[PDB]
Amino acid sequence: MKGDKKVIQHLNKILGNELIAINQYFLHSRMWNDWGLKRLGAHEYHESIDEMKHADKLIERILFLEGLPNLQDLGKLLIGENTQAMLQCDLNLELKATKDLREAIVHCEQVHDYVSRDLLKDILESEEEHIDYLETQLGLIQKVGLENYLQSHMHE
Amino acid sequence: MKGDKKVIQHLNKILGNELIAINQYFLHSRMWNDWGLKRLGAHEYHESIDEMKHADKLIERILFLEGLPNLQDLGKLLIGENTQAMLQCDLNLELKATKDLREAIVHCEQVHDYVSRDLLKDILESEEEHIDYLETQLGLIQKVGLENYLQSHMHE
Amino acid sequence: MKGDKKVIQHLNKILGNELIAINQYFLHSRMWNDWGLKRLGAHEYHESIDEMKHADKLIERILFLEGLPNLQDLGKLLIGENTQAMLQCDLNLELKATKDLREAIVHCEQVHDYVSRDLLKDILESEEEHIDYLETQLGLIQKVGLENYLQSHMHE
Amino acid sequence: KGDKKVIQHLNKILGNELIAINQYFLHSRMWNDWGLKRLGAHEYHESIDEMKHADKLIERILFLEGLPNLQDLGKLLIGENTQAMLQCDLNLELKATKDLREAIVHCEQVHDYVSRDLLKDILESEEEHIDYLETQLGLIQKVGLENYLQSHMHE
Amino acid sequence: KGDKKVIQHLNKILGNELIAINQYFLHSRMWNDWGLKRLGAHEYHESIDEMKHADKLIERILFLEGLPNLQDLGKLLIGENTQAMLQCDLNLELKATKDLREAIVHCEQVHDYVSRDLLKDILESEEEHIDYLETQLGLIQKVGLENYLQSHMHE
Amino acid sequence: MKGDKKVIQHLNKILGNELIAINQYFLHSRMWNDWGLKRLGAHEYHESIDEMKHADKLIERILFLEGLPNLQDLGKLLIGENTQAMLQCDLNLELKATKDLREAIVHCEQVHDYVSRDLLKDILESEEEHIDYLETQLGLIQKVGLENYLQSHMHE
Amino acid sequence: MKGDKKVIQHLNKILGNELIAINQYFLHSRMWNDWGLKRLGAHEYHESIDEMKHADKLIERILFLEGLPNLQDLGKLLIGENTQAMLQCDLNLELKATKDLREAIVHCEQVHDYVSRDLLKDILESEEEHIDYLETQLGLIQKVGLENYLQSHMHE
Ligand code: HEM
Ligand code: HEM
Ligand code: HEM
Ligand SMILES: [K+]
Ligand SMILES: [K+]
Repeated sequence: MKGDKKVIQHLNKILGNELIAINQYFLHSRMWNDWGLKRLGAHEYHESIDEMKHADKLIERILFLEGLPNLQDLGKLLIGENTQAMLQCDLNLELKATKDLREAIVHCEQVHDYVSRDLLKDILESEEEHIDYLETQLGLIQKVGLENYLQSHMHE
Repeated sequence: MKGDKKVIQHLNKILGNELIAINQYFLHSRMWNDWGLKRLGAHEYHESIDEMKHADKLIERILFLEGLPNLQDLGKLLIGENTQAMLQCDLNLELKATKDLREAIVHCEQVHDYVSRDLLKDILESEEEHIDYLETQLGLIQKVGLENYLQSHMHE
Repeated sequence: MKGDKKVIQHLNKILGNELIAINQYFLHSRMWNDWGLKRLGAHEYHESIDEMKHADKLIERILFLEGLPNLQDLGKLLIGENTQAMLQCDLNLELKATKDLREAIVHCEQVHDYVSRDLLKDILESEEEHIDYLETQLGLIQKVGLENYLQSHMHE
Repeated sequence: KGDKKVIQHLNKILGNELIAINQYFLHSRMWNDWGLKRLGAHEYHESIDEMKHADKLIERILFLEGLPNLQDLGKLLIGENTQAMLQCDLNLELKATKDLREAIVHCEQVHDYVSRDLLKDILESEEEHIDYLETQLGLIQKVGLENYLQSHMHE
Repeated sequence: KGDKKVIQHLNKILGNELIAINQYFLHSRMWNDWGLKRLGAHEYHESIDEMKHADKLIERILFLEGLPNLQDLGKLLIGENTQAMLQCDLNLELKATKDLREAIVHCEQVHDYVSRDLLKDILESEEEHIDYLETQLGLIQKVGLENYLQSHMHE
Repeated sequence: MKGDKKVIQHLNKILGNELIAINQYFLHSRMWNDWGLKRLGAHEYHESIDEMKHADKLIERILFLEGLPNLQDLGKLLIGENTQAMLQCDLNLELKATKDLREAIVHCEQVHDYVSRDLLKDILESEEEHIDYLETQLGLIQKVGLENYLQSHMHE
Repeated sequence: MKGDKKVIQHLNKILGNELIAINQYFLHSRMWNDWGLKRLGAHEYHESIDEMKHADKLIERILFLEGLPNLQDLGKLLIGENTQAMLQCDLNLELKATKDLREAIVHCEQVHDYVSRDLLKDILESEEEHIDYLETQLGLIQKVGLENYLQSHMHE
């Protein structure tokens, strides 16, 4: 069902962010595991799985609108050096993702592509919930201190 | 356990191939669904999952060898435009991969990283079964015809 | 709840389109069943049932907004003479349905009937998925050939 | 001891079955290599069924103070494509039923009735396989090869 | 397409397995004929084991675009009696392991690591059988033939 | 089966590193239990059992190759005075056991004792996993603080 | 509880006899397995496990009493060359063990260490059961012949 060219472009833009998130979160998940912070590893792994399912729905929407999914042009992964930096990279990644999501919703509404708008809103509702985790985690590090925070995520 | 720099370099290259395969296999899977060849979409999606598991093991082995897993440098996806071509692309990708894996295995045996070798051997055994599948499909196209082949793949 | 007069007009129009698809899809299903293409007959029956369910929701919203649902006036059924013509008649009916669904959604927005917007967005999601199904059958008729496509739809 | 030429027959059949085992097993795996899994599955079972037949003959040969020969392996008729493989099977299957018919006759002359009834039940299995094989070749004509192969991709 | 001499080893290993399938199946049925059912049953499962090794080798050959050789049946080592039987199986198993070892080195050379792994797992399985055979022979020396045969009358 | 002489000399050397490990890990386990660190005790106990299980497999092999298992010689147990030292002591013992394990594999390969090489790769695999556990624990003391790290291993 | 310097000396002595039995009985078990005497190999395996459990209770007692367990100094494993000698090597080893257990029990009583006496007495009961096994087995070899006796221990 021929889609607007600019809708497919926003869609591929969102898709590209999800592909960054997939590789960033999956590497953070495995770094934390290597370090023995198994609870953070498991939680970051599910974030990456979530971004994958988001990617999948975007790929499907694009193909339906007779666009071409772009899985070739991987942007800049924000790999952090240690736990607090890893969280603060996920968060800045997520703040870029939510901005692009809103701009895409704005266009989808202009061109009346209301079903793609709903797909992006659902993805955005989930990214905001990730921001919440992130914000909450960074504030717990300040309240309980890094040594306690890290101890709490040793075990699952 | 500080491992050979060149072993890490090799593992990071195999990982690089798994990352290509993941995105290529996953796109072909969703293209095949878009076209209603739901049985190819199902097989290809499971070829994609399987390469994601391979990446997971390599990212873990690297991290144990105190290497830095490279998930940033994505190679050329080979995306076909029709079923015979999409299968052929995957078989091309798989052939550069089993080669890179034999090269990687040789070096592991020299520096005596026998555990890294065993993992690469296990991956290579996977990729050789994918090659079996792919060769077999393209042969089925000759033997039964492109139309029957596609027909045999509409329904799961 | 006294609801906007133009909102009710739009909803009745959408209901009118559902009432065509119900009858067009049902006759196509039975036509296909009489020709021995039971798999297409079962699919088209379920498309019909789905339009009935959409009709129910519109009928109920219209009554809540104190309008009068119009089940009296029945548009032109687009009946095909053969399988490929019937698929194309469904597709044409659906493209016009999503035209009107978008126009109706634009209005609900402007007059703040956000809940009526949401029902229509859900219907639109269903209808856009039917368009995907129809375009895919038509594409499969090309890839695998009419005779194979019909053979594939003999048994359930 | 038991009659001598009987043990010579049982050992001719046993040699047939040993040809069949290897031929059907190799065919079966060729079909799987090619992705024709339903033919593979069915040929594998013809292999298994011939192994069972060989088993029962070996047991009877020994009971007759005979010596089972498993060293003298005939010529296998290995086909290069599906229609050839079926015809090779059918050729082998027809020599094997002729040989079986000769053995059975010698059994009835020397009054070895239990060796006969064993050979009959084998010959019943081999006539079943001949029906299967004739049917398959007939279907290739009725539906065309490309279709006949499509119907044996999946199990 | 697989390396020329790899496929020749694989057919070599395959040929030894085909000798083992038959040798073990016949010993098995002689031990049963004699009433040594525990040895019969053990020797049957060694036969079945080699059939699985045969199968995995035919599938690998075909994958490599080679031609599996099931025609050329080598020399079967039969025994007149329990002690020769076990020693024949042991001699075959000793030719078998030498060849496997040779084949593995070629695979390692050309870099066919997957065919190596497969032969390694056959070897592992053949060393196991060698352990069983030496252990059995050991036990005839430790407990005496008449007893070791008593211990393998029943299952 | 008659086996090479310097192969058996190696297995008995690996075996000797296992016999040392059995005793060292069991004592570290029982010490941690007595200090109330029941989680370290439990884990070190299963490390001991694993070494017991490797030893049984090495003995099984030597007797098959008609060597003579050497359970009589027993090198120096490295018994730590504190948790960190006990971890380090295990870690030193493991790195030597892998140094020697590799040397055993090299020779096994060169004389075509391919089954014995497989056993040592497996042992080697299991030892590298213990290194990861050890490296990780020592790292975790840096990250969460020694007080938190011992606290975290009070309870099971 | 600060224990008596000589009680600890006695516990480490018994612990030494148990560390010998472990290794002697284990290797004896595997020897009997290699020769196909599975019943002997199994029963001997359990004797070995039994001693491992005795040794565990000792180390725990030593540590509770604030001594140092001695797992470093291993004595003379008595390895027979055949079934009949293996059984006698075992019998000779238990007889040295039950001497040392009685002297140790005398001393625990002299210093009012009733709990250590009970542990040791429990070990002593067990070793006396092993003696009755061994006495009965050697006597069985007499009444049936080494040939029948070994026949009777081929199968578990
Ligand atoms: C470095 C890249 C990736 C890695 C390491 C990775 C890893 C994984 C793993 C380990 C699993 C679960 C394994 C299992 O099912 O047993 C998984 C599931 C999945 N992956 Fe990936 N993945 C990657 C990239 C992607 C991409 C690019 C996509 C699609 C855009 C994707 C889509 C999915 C989906 C849809 C699932 C199933 C999720 C579910 O429903 O549970 N993955 N991935
Ligand atoms: C003299 C030749 C042979 C004899 C007497 C023989 C006998 C048997 C028997 C009685 C069975 C049990 C089947 C059942 O009752 O379900 C069997 C199974 C089997 N045979 Fe054979 N066989 C022979 C040769 C072969 C060969 C040459 C191959 C392969 C190259 C082979 C492959 C197999 C396989 C894969 C099985 C199934 C094993 C399992 O997974 O259970 N056999 N054989
Ligand atoms: C050459 C020395 C040893 C060998 C070959 C050996 C072997 C074994 C094996 C195979 C098991 C079975 C584990 C399982 O399957 O879960 C076991 C259990 C055990 N071992 Fe050892 N072991 C040795 C030394 C020791 C020592 C020195 C100790 C004590 C300091 C010990 C304490 C134990 C304990 C407590 C168990 C658990 C037994 C049970 O409760 O069932 N082992 N051993
Ligand atoms: K704390
Ligand atoms: K007896």
